[PDB]
Amino acid sequence: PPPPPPPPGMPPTPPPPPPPPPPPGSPDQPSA
Repeated sequence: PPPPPPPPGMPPTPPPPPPPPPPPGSPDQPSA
């Protein structure tokens, strides 16, 4: 009888957020 057929085959197989903007300027010294 003829041989047996082969066995199919094998099965082939984010960036970080930016830094927050710096705080506003400083307050001026009082009057006189």
